[PDB]
Amino acid sequence: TRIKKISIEGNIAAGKSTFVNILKQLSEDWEVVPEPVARWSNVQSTQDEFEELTMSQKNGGNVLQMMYEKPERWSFTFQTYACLSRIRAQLASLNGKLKDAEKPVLFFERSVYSDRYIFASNLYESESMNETEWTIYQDWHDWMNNQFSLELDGIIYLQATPETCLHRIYLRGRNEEQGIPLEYLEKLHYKHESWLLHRTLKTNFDYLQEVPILTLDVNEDFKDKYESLVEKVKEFLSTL
Amino acid sequence: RIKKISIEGNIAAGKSTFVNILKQLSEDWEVVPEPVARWSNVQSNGGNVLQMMYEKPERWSFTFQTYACLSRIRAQLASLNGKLKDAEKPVLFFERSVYSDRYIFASNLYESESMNETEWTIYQDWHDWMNNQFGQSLELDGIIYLQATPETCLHRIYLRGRNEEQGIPLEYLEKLHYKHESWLLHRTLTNFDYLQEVPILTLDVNEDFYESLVEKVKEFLSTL
Ligand SMILES: Nc1ncnc2c1ncn2[C@@H]1O[C@H](COP(=O)(O)OP(=O)(O)O)[C@@H](O)[C@H]1O
Ligand SMILES: Nc1ncnc2c1ncn2[C@@H]1O[C@H](COP(=O)(O)OP(=O)(O)O)[C@@H](O)[C@H]1O
Ligand SMILES: Nc1ccn([C@H]2C[C@H](O)[C@@H](CO)O2)c(=O)n1
Ligand SMILES: Nc1ccn([C@H]2C[C@H](O)[C@@H](CO)O2)c(=O)n1
Repeated sequence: TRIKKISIEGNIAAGKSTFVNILKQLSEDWEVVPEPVARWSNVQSTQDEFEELTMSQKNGGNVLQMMYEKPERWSFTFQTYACLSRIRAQLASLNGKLKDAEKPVLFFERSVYSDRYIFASNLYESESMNETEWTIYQDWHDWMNNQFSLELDGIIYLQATPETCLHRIYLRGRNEEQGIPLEYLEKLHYKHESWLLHRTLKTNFDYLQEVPILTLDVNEDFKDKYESLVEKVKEFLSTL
Repeated sequence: RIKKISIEGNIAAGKSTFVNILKQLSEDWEVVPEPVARWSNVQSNGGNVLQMMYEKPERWSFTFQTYACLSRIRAQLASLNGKLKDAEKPVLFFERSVYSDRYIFASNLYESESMNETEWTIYQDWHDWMNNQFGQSLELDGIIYLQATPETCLHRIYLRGRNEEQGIPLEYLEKLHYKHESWLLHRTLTNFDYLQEVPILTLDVNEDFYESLVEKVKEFLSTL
């Protein structure tokens, strides 16, 4: 497509949703694909066209919480569903949004690359996924990718300390995340740094080595840096 | 333009045997085996996820079922992509389909509580999506149902000698048989509404191996 695809990346509660959903109003050609975290805390599949007329769409289980409560049991299930639901959402907005925009930009809250190379990879490294699960996951992810359009034109990395992220998890108050310890955020932090700052992390996706990356420090209170962040963003986009 | 035909039936009914015979009747006829080897040796020597599922179905059934279907979709798409399409009347025989994966096997595991509600819902959502994207391409023109009794199937499991399967009880095979009968014989069993229209040839394969069965296929296909 003519739509530029830009992923917003960063640790848990770095402020990606906040930033990008405020950022996107600056232009009517700018849209966001949220991460489907609602679909994870309330697991639902489609109703039959007649049954939905008389039966409600009930609340399902919370696979996000199942993963946090027992990662060695539920990591693989969670990570597969996370990626699937993301791909669904990103593909539909690609094929559906920003038609007849002049300079259309679609910002993705996280990417299939961070699902694999940050979150899933970290679970494998922590023995929360075994060899078989990790092989199946990567096999499936490779296949999904070679099938599917989503190639990124750029990455905006929102960098915050593990401590900042831990505080913001508390501020946000998602119930399933309230037992996350500092060490877990630290491990995710180092993965992001390797991928997006030091660029030493190797992926199956050659183009990524070349994709332009904008790194923005988001540790400060929202007002204190937003103007410079916005100006850095428009400057970056002008380069793509 | 490739006609797509799925061969269905219970564990060790004789589907791989039958389709491998069929294949030889024409250069225009190809087969997509169930990727069983890929499940026995997980790779991109790996784990045996078929074995893990049979040994600990409450732990591994969702993982197994997801990979089973993923690997089938992959193999089936691959075969349409190259294997014939320069043939007079090309036919592709699938050893099982995404519909048996979901509505027979995964469904039976949910029923027996080897998957919980969350796993079953994730599985169905994944399958719905994965199909809306492809499926149209993998849509069946006909089904051949190989019907054999659960006892015949249990005997043939023993004859074939797959280690992971040797402990399967008759009762599990009875459950699978009832789902197949419901789907393909009684037609009481899906949210793929085109399937209600797909012709089904039922073949009784309970007897030791068959001439006539193969001819019945050659002619059933001329009606598609
Ligand atoms: N710069 C900031 N200053 C103060 N709070 C922030 C800032 N960025 C995000 N927040 C807050 O931190 C929490 C997590 O932000 P959120 O956008 O939900 O993170 P993410 O989408 O990266 O997980 C929210 O409660 C939000 O109000
Ligand atoms: N009609 C038959 N008579 C005797 N043995 C059969 C017959 N059909 C299959 N077999 C044997 O039974 C076993 C199961 O057959 P196979 O084709 O592997 O089953 P499937 O592909 O349905 O699981 C094999 O060892 C095969 O040689
Ligand atoms: N592949 C992903 C994506 C997200 N998350 C988690 C981190 C947050 O708790 C929540 C939403 O980003 O889901 C995860 O564990 N794995
Ligand atoms: N969706 C599927 C497909 C196949 N099988 C099993 C039954 C046999 O034991 C083996 C190969 O057919 O895999 C399964 O449990 N579920």
